[PDB]
Amino acid sequence: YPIINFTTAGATVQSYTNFIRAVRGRLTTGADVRHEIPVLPNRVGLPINQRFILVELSNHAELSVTLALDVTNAYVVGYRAGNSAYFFHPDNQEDAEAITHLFTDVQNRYTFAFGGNYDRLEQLAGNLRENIELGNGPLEEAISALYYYSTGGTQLPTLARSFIICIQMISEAAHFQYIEGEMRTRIRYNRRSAPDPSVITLENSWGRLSTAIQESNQGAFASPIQLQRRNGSKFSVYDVSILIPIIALMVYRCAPPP
Amino acid sequence: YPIINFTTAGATVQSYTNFIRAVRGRLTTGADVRHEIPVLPNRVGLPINQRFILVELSNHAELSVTLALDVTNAYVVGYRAGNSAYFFHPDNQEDAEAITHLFTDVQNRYTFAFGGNYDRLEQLAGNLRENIELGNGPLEEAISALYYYSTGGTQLPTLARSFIICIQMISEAAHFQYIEGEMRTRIRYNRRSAPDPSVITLENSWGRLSTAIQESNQGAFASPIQLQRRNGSKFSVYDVSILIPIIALMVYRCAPPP
Ligand SMILES: Nc1ncnc2c1ncn2[C@@H]1O[C@H](COP(=O)(O)O)[C@@H](O)[C@H]1O
Ligand SMILES: Nc1ncnc2c1ncn2[C@@H]1O[C@H](COP(=O)(O)O)[C@@H](O)[C@H]1O
Repeated sequence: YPIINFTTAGATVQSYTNFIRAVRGRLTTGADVRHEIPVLPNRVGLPINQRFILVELSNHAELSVTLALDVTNAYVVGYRAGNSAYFFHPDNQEDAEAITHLFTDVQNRYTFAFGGNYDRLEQLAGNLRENIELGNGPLEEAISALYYYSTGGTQLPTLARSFIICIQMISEAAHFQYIEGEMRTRIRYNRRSAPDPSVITLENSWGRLSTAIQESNQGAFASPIQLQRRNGSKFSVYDVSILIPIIALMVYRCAPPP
Repeated sequence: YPIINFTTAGATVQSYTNFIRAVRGRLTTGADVRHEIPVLPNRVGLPINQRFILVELSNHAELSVTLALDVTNAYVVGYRAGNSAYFFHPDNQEDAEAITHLFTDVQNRYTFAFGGNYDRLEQLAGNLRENIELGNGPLEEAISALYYYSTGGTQLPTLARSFIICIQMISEAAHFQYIEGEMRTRIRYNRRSAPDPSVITLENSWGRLSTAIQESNQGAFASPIQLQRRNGSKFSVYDVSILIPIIALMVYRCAPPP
């Protein structure tokens, strides 16, 4: 499958930016763009051979892990750390069968009982996104936790917390130029801070925003979506135009109108 | 005032296109653009010295006339043909006073009792836009009619009909890239044909389209505007996005939101 490499060791805003441009470039075919926003491939009819891309992450401690991203939604589906592969609970037969094509060469393959969505992951992590730190240092740490899961070195709460950081720093930054900007600021000043309300509200409404845009009357939404600003003030979106510098990829919801 | 020259003698699609790009360039300051469409200057606070531009038209018969265009709406306000100037009925004191600054050097100045809007002009012309021919040949003819008005050569129905052709080939083509395209086709094939429904419906709703766009919720219209296709099928516009390749200039209706 395509593999993209990124190391947290000595990451700068440009090597991180290059990494996220490369992931978006693998996720998209260029075939489907609606109101200037690329739509991800539709899962019905996609061949297994084009279903996943892999992301190989390395850290300052010279440890690596490879995450498998699903190309229809850019979400992390499972991962490899040396001799073992772990996959989240497939929530349908089609996906149960698809993940058998990943990391076939690994000896021990495990499937967790829990899925990879945020709520399960926050329950298991014993903590919410609002309290978990994101930045180059948290991702550095996450690479190690994930890698030492193999050998009893990581307990399930640190595993879940490391999954939340990976998914927001890779999958969500690819879904949104806005969240990628948020991560670049953290790297520029080498800060680590929990996500503010605008980040979490964007992440929660990615699927609904994709549908509202694709079902729109020429860009006009039938019902408005309320998002939040950094300080928590709510605001309504009525049109795709203001989301164009904010969302970078949409999940396929319907075919483009005539 | 700025003056732009155009001759119907040997007009091609590029000399006509150059002429309409020059008129739009004089009408607009570049200061106010909303959803990629330029807004014309607001009449409250505009100095008289920047209120009009002049368009000097010549034809194959080596006759000229100069029309005065109002810069707040690109409409024809009056005209000069040699020793005489004629102005439409000013419909307010502010405009009565403004037109005194035009063609001051002419000996005979007249103000018609009728205004220049389409209905009055169709009544006087004894004919509707749907039946009047537009093209390089009708504009050629209009230049002569307008010029011979001075000397009893043109009767008021031909005067009104010549005003309808000038206003659609200059003011409306500047208001709309669409109507300018319509006129370029006529010149390319040297055809003359009356305007179809999409043209007349655009002309009739220029003012309402300007307000709907400037009062929009981020591009989304509160109420849709029904326009017509060439064959007369009605269709609704819900968003400014589809009007962007169609309208080139908007009349000022309100100040741009924060
Ligand atoms: N495999 C996954 N990895 C990370 N986040 C996910 C995954 N699947 C879903 N999500 C996100 O978690 C939340 C709930 O997911 P879901 O239960 O499929 O709607 C939504 O914000 C999803 O975008
Ligand atoms: N001076 C003018 N010359 C040509 N058309 C005009 C002029 N003033 C208004 N119109 C158009 O004629 C119609 C009626 O004008 P009004 O009576 O001002 O709304 C509308 O389509 C206007 O855009």
